[PDB]
Amino acid sequence: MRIVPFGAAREVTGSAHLLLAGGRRVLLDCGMFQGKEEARNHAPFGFDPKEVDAVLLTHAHLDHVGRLPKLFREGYRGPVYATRATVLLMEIVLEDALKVMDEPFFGPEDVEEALGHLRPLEYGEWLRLGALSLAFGQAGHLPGSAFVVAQGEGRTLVYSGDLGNREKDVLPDPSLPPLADLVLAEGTYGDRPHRPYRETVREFLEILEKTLSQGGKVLIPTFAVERAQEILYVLYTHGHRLPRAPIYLDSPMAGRVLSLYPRLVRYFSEEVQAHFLQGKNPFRPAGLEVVEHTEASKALNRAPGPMVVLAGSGMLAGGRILHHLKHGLSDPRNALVFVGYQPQGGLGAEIIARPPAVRILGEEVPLRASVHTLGGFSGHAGQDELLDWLQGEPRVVLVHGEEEKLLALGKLLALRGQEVSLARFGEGVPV
Ligand SMILES: [Zn+2]
Ligand SMILES: [Zn+2]
Repeated sequence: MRIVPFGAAREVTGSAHLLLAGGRRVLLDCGMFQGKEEARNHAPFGFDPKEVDAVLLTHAHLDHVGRLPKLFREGYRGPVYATRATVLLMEIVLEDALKVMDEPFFGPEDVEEALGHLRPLEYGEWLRLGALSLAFGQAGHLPGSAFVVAQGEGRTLVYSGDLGNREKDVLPDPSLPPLADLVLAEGTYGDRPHRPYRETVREFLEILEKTLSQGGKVLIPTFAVERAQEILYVLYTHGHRLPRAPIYLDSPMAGRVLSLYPRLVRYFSEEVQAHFLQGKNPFRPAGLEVVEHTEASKALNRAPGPMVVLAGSGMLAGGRILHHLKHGLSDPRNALVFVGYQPQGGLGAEIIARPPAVRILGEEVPLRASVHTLGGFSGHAGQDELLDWLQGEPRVVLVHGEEEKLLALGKLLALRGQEVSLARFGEGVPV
């Protein structure tokens, strides 16, 4: 048995790993490269799509499913297994990617082909392919997210997919993995733990109370698949102590994802499921408003507070959020709250450095609004959580993280007596 990394090697996007065992070839994830690596989506996979026997998707994020249409475009016509939640979320994710994408590397017929081959596989259900047995484990990273357990030829491999941050409340705690001969694992935050969730939420509420009370606007850059909804969950469960104010989910996609949530109740934490059992949707705080078009979105730029505004892009690469910032950062009564990681060198990092001004949409904008970075809202396991999840596993191969961060985690693993390496693109690892 062997596993070949075809993405996320010393980087966080492009996840796709080819499992070769028992005359079978199983692709684990098929994600697109994003940001600076975007162009790579137009390059070859590095393997023959037509020779793949099956595909398993750990979750619906674009960096895990974004190249699937390309796989079918290149001839693949086999099944694609994923939890029902992932299957449903995927359709929204792929259709959106198809419409907003700059230089397309796949067309509508490819998306249609990909969606038509999806087959539901839930946690603990075993897939039998040749002499290979595969099953999903609870990853607690997104509704329907999982890690993969593959057993065959007397060997056991575990692919972590992305692991969640157990301190949070919306998703179930990730399950521990079985003892394995090899574990292919993400190390996104291999260098450090996150700030505790509880205190992060208290701080979040204090920022909203002060800002809304003084008539200002709380601006929140956010991604649309689960982070935006988690903030809505916090607002629903704790809004009672906040001043009355409209909450604008200024993201059609986040709106579409939210409408799907009631159908995905069984995929959330027990706490969330208990709320739904009481009859009310915990993801819809009072005053919620989903903003569908540009006209109303722009209007928010000049409308006075108090108001809470959630918008993408989550890492400020573009989107409605940029217009909100352009018009909101110069007012000291406003507050900018980051609830998701901002990579070095991006606009977010630039703002976090707190310079006197920042250039947005071709204009120098004075930075007067307060700025807060709440890393405790991270949806990835922190270094401490990563170490706990990997405890007792003899061999680990790291992927999905910046080299320096994987190295930091790897150092600790080796010191703990666990064999560890940083996966190299296209280089097979024996299990
Ligand atoms: Zn990922
Ligand atoms: Zn993810």
